Amino acid sequence: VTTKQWMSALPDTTNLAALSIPGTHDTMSYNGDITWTLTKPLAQTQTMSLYQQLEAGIRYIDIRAKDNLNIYHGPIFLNASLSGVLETITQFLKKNPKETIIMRLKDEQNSNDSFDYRIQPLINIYKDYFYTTPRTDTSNKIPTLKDVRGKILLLSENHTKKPLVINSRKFGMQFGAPNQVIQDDYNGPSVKTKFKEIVQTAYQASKADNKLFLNHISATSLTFTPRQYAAALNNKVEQFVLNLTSEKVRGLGILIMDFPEKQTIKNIIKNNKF
Repeated sequence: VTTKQWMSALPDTTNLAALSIPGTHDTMSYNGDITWTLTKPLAQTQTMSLYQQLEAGIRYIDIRAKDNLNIYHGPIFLNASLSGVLETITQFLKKNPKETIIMRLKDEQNSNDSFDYRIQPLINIYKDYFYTTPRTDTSNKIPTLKDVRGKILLLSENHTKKPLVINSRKFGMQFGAPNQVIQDDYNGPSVKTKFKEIVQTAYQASKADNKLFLNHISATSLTFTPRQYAAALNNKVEQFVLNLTSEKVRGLGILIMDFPEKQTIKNIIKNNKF
């Protein structure tokens, strides 16, 4: 099947936690302002544009923004706006209505509750593309593909530390909620150690089916750039996934990468049973 519509070929009854999903770390860092070009080797995490990543099979995106509604990487403007991102995601879901996108939306300047209010008018404009549940519901249960067809599963991360609530609807869930298991050891780990943590988290994900596993392949170091880590790790992780597929082991969770290759993305998708 085509990477452009791989999820459409899956059963409506399949739970989101029972899948192996390819994702990108700092999705929008493939372009930026003059500061981005000057610090490029340290700041860059992708080569494909948002739209190219979606067509390549990426179903998990990591979007960082500030209350001015622009996309950032710390003090670095990424030449993109949240409205631009939402229109792109929405156009993709309109063209391929059976796919679902998991989106981490982070407040790049955690210190205010103004971000929460600012993004509301924008999200509300595209509410028909967001998986939503009643405000009076704390079940935080992971949905099946039936409930998220052609929709965005939002994972909010901000100062409030609570899910985005607009009116009487709760848009998605909170990033870091009890139903999620996160491996994000980015602070200069050795390749050997980082690989162990990736493998261990993938192993645990395969055994669980009621939790979302966000497994970060990405990392940074003063002496090692995101590009260098990815060149060492993506292939190792790709071979590991290929082996587990032979062993009939599925549902490895969300594998979040920097500079993923078309090949690697396809092999992670192939881990799911069609």
